[PDB]
Amino acid sequence: VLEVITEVECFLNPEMGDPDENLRGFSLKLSAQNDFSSDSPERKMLPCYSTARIPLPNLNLLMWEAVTVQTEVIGITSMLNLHAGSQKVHEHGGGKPIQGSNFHFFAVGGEPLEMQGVLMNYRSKYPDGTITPKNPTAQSQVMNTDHKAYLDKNNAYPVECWVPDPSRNENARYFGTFTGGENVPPVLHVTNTATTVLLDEQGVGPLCKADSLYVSAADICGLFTNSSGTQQWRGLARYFKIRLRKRSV
Amino acid sequence: VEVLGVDAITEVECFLNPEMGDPDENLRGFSLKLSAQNDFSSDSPERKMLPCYSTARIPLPNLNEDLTSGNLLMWEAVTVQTEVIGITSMLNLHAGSQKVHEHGGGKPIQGSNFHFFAVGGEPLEMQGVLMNYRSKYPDGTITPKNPTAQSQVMNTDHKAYLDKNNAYPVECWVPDPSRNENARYFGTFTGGENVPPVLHVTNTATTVLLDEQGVGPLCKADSLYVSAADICGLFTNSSGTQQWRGLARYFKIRLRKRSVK
Amino acid sequence: VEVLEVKTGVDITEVECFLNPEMGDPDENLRGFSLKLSAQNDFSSDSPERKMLPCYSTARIPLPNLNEDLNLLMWEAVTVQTEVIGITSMLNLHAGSQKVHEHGGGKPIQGSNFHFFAVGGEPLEMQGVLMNYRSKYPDGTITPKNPTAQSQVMNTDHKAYLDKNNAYPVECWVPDPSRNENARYFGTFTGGENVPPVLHVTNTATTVLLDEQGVGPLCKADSLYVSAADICGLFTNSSGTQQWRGLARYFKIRLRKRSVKN
Amino acid sequence: EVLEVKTGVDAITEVECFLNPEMGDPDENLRGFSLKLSAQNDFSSDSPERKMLPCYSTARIPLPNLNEDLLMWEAVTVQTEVIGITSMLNLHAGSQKVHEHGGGKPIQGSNFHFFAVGGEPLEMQGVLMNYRSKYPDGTITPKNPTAQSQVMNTDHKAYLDKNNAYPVECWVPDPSRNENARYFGTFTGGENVPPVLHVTNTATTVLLDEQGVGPLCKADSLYVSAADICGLFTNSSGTQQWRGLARYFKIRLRKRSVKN
Amino acid sequence: EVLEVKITEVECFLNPEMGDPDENLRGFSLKLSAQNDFSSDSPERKMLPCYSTARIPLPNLNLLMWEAVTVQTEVIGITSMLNLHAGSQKVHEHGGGKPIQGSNFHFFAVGGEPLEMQGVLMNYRSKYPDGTITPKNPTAQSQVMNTDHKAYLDKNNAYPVECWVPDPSRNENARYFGTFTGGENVPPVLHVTNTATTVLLDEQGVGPLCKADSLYVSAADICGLFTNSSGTQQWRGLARYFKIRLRKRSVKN
Ligand SMILES: [Cl-]
Ligand SMILES: [Cl-]
Ligand SMILES: [Cl-]
Ligand SMILES: [Cl-]
Ligand SMILES: [Cl-]
Repeated sequence: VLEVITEVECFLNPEMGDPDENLRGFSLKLSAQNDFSSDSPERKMLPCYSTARIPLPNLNLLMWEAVTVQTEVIGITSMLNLHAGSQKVHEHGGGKPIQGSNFHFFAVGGEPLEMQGVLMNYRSKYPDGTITPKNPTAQSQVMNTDHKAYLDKNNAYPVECWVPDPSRNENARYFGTFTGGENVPPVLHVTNTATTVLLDEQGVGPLCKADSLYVSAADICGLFTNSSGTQQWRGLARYFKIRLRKRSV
Repeated sequence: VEVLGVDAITEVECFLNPEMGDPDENLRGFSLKLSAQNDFSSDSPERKMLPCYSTARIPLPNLNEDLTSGNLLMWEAVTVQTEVIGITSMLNLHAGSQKVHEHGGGKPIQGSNFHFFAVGGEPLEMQGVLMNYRSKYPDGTITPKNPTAQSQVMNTDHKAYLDKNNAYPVECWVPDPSRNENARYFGTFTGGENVPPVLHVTNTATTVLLDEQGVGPLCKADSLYVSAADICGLFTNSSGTQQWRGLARYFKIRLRKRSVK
Repeated sequence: VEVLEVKTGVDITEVECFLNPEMGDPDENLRGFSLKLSAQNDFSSDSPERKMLPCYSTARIPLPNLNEDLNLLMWEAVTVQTEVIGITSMLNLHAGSQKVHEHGGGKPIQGSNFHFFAVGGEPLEMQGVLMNYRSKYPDGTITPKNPTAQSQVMNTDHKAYLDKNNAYPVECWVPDPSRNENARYFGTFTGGENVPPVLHVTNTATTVLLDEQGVGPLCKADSLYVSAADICGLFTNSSGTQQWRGLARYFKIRLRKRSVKN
Repeated sequence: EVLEVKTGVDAITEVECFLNPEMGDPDENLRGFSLKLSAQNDFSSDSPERKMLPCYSTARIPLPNLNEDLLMWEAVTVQTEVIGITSMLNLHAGSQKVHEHGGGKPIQGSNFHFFAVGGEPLEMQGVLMNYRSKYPDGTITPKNPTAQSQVMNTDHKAYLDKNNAYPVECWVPDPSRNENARYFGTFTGGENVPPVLHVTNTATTVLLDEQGVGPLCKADSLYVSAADICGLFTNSSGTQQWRGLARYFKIRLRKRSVKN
Repeated sequence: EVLEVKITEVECFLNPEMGDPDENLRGFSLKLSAQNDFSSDSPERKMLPCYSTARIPLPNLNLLMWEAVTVQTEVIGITSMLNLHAGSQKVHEHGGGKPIQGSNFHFFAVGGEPLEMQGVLMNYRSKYPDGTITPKNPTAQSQVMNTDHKAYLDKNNAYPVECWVPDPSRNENARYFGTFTGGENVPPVLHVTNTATTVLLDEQGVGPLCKADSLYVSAADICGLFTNSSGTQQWRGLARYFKIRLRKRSVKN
C-alpha cells in the first residue's frame, strides 16, 4: 500500500425469511420448546445476513479505498402501525408494538465479511438453502476454530449461526449490537449528519480487491406478535453511502 | 412565525403544531382511539387515527436587488435550537386516564414514541416503507402509490416531498438518507407498550447545521422549511382505549447571507 | 442594555438558597407530598383540588445596588452548583408505603418525575400547555386564561411570569423557549408507571451560565431569581392511594460585577 | 490561603483501605445484610429497629506528620470500586425461587452508591421521609424534627463522626458545606432496578477543583466515607433484607504550602 | 526498574467455564437450585461458573521484558441467542422461546503475571465442592471484606465467579475491566467491532511486563440465564477473543 474521490450507495434489503409473497420483511412464525436432540428449524423461520457486491470503476496498481460510510435503518416509523395484525395490549387497547431481542449490524470491506460459527445447540439440524457450521461438536457452543466462512451468499448464512470473526477481517470494518429479552424496546436513530470513518490508526481504509466493495448487514428489529399469539421476526433495509478515494498499491 | 450589514443574522422563530389526528374539537393534540387486530388483507385505518408529519414553509426577506448579477445572495441556516413544548402537561393524571390500580392515580402517557425534526432550504425528501403493503389508507392522507410486498422493505418507487401539512402519515414515511443534500434531519424511534417518555428542555443547547465544508442549508426561492413529528406515547382512557398524544415543537433558526454563483 | 467589560478589582460574591418544593402539602404532617391523586375524571368535569397540584418553586435573592450615580454596574450570574436534597429519604421503606408482596418491604417511590431548575436576572418566563383545556383549576392557582382546544398544543396567548411561589401548577406551564433571553433553564421529564428515580449528588459539578459572548444573566433590578420543580415520583400508601413526593433544591451562584452602558 | 505544590523527596504519598459496609448486621452470621424490612407502618407509629437501618461508613486515615510554625497533604486522585459484586451470582443460597423449578431471585431494587474523600469529616444535612419516625438507640438522626424536616430544615447539620450510627435514609452530603471534601452519590429507586457495578484498576477520579486544589488534610488526617446499598435480597418466605458491600479507596496525596 | 523501550502480536480465543454439566451442554451450567438455607448450602461443581485463564509463553529474551501495549477483545457468538426454537420455554401459548436474560458478568484482564483476586461470599457457611478453590477459613466478615482471602487465578475452571473478584489493592502488573448487571429480567447488551482498542499503558506509559516471559489473559462472560421448557434455568457463557500487541522494554536488574 503506497500513498494518496467517488461515492457509491446501496439500499440493502433484509433477509428475515419471507414466509410468503405478502410477508416480505418478516420471518415464519417462531416454533418453541424443540428438545436440543430434535431441533429442525424451517428455512423461512431463520433470518440470514444480507450482503451485496458493488462493482467500482476499473482503474489499472490503483485501488479504491473506502474512507467513510453513512448508514441507517430504513422505515423505522412503520412500527407505529399498531392497527394491522398485532395482538391488542388489553381489551379496547391498540396493537402490541414490535419488541424483544434485536441485532443491528453492518460492515464495509474490500472483500467478503469473514465469519466465525457459534451455535446455541450444536445438534440443531439446519434446512437446505442455509449454510451453517460443518461437523459441529459440543465445542461449537463455545469456540471451535473449524467454523470459518465468507459472507459470499445473500440470504444463506443464518444470523443465529454466525458472527463477524475478530481474528480476521483485516480489510473490513464491522459494528454490531445485540440486545436480548422479550420486552426490549427497539431504539433506532436517523440523521444525515452522522459519518463513520473507516481508516485504521495508520490512516488506511478497506482496499477493494477485484474492483469490488462488499456491504453486509443484519437488522432484526424485534418480534411482531399476531392476534393469535404467534411471533415473527421483523427486519428493515439498511442504506449505505460510501466515500472512496484512489490509492496507489 | 416571527422573522427578525453583509454579516446580517436573521432569527426565525416558530411553534409547529403536532398533527396527531384531532378526532373532535376538544381533543386537539390527540388521535382517534387505536383499532387493533385488523387482518393485513382488511386494514383500513381511519383518517383521524393516523398521526402525520407537521411542516411549514417560512418566506424570508428578498436579498437580491439585481437578479442579473454574476453572484446572488442566499439565506444559509447555521444553527437551530428546538424543544418539545408542554411536556409537563403529562403530570395531569386526574383527567380521563385509566387508574393504575384501585384507588390509584391515572396511568401516565407511555409506549412507542417518535421525536423528529428537520431544517432545510427545500422540502424534506421522504422514502415510503409500510408495515403492511395492503393497508387501505383513507382520503386526506398521501401514502405510497401502487405498493407491493417490496414496499414492506425498500421500494425505490416511494419518493415524496413533505409538501403538505397533516397529510403524510408518520407510519408510512421516513426522511430519505439517499437525498436531503440541502437539509439536516434528526429522529429517534423508541418502540414498546411500557416505554417511558424522556424529554429535555433547555435554552442552552444549539445544533450546528453546517456540513463538512462549513455550509448550511441554502434557502431556495427565499424559503426555510421546518418539519417535525413528536408522538409522545399513548394516553389510556378509563375504558382502556388508547390515543396518540403529540406536542408542538419550537424552532429558533439563525441564518446568514451566503454569496453563490 | 449594552454589555461592556467585567469590572475587575480586589473585591465574585457567592449567594446560596435551599428552595423548598411545593407539592401541595395536604396537611401539617405531609409537607413535601401532594394530596392523594384522583383518577378517571371526564375531561368535561375535571376540577382538581389545589393540594393535589404540584407548583413551580421560586425565590428572589436581593443584591446591593452598585451605582454611585443612578455607564452602570450590574451583578452577573456566572455559574450555579445545584442538587436535589434528601434523595436517600426514599430508602425509608418501613413508613406508610404498600408492601410489594406478602412479608415484603414497602414499595419505593417511582413513576413520572420532573427535575427542573433556572437561574435568571428576572422572573422565569413561562408558556401554558394543558392536557385538557376544559380543566377547572382551583382558587390559589394561576393557570392559562380563556383556554381553547389550541391550549392543548400551542396557544401563544398563555404567557406568564413565575411571579408567585406555590401558585403556577407544574402540569399547566413550561419554561418559554421563545423568551427567557436573560435566564438559563434546564429540565428533564420522565413519564410512566414504573419509572425508577435516578438522582446524582456531587459537589464537583458546576453549570456555566455564560451565553455565546461570555455573558451570564444580568440582575437588571439588583435581584437574582431561582426557579425549580423536583417531583421525584409517586408514593403508594398501604391503601393503594398515590401522592407526589418532592424534595428541596440547593443553589449556589457565583456573581461578578459587569459594566453596562446607561 | 493556598500557595505552590511543594516537590522534593517524600513530597508524595498514597494510602489505601477497604471500608466495610454497615447494613445493620442482624445476627453473628448475616454481616453485610440488614434485618428483614417491615412495611406499612402508619407515619404516626414508625419505629424502625436499629439492625434494619443501613448507615454511612467512615474512617480517619493518619498521614505522615507535617510541621505548623503551613504544609498540608492535598488529596489529588482516588481509585475506588465496590468489592465482591460477583457474590450476587450465588442464586442457590436463601433466595426465593423465581418460579417452580427455577433459580433464586437475584438481589435487585433500590440502591445507593456513595463515597467521599475529605480533609475533615463529611458534612451532612438531614431530610426525613416521615418527621414522626421514632429512631432507635444507637442511631444519630435529625434532632427534634418538624414537618419541615421532610423538605429542607437547616437545623439538621451533623459531621459524619461515627461509623455505623448515621442511617442512610436520614442524611445526605450537605452541598452548602464540604468546602474541604469531594463527594459522589447515585440513588436509583424501584422494586425491579438492576444493580449495575463496574470494576477496573484503570479508572481515576481527580479531586482538584477548578483552581487545581484538592482537599487539604487538617491535622494530617484524611476522611473516607461510603454507602453501598446494592439492593434487596428476597428470602424464600418473601421477607427482604438490604445487601451491602465493602468499598476500596486508593488516594494519592502531595504536599501543598498554605498561609493560615 | 523500568528504562527505555527497545513489536509482536499474540491472539487467543479463551473458552468460558460455565460448569459443562454433560458432554452436550458445553457453555452451559447445571440447572440452578434455589432456596438452600445458608446453614446447608452445598452447590454442585457443574452448577458454578468459574473464571477462565490462559498463560501464553513468549520468547526468552535473556534485562529486556515483553510489554503489553494494547488489547482488542470481543465476546464470540452473541447472535446464538437469536435461536429461540431450541429448548427454551415459550413466552406464552403459540409464542417463541424465552431469550437468555438475567444477571450477567463480563470481565477481562491482561497481565504479566496471574490475576490477583479477593474473596467475597454471599454466604460464608457455603460448602463448596471438590475441584473448586474458594475462600479458606471463611467467617461472617467474608460476606464483606476479609483480607485473608487472597488468591492467584493460577488454575482454569477452579475459581468460582461467585467467590472471587479482581483485587484493586494488588494487580500492579495487570489491567482488568468488569461489569456486573443483576436482576431477573435484565437484557443482555453486547457490542462487536474490530475498530475498538484498549490502551494498557499506566500513567508513566508502562504496560504490563511479562514476568518469566509469560502473558496472562483472564475472563468471565456469563451472558445470563437460559430457561428450559420445564422452568429449570442454566447459566450460558461465550468464549472471549484477545489480540494483544507487545513491545520489548529495557529494565534494570
Ligand atoms: Cl464450518
Ligand atoms: Cl409513492
Ligand atoms: Cl394565560
Ligand atoms: Cl440534627
Ligand atoms: Cl483464602
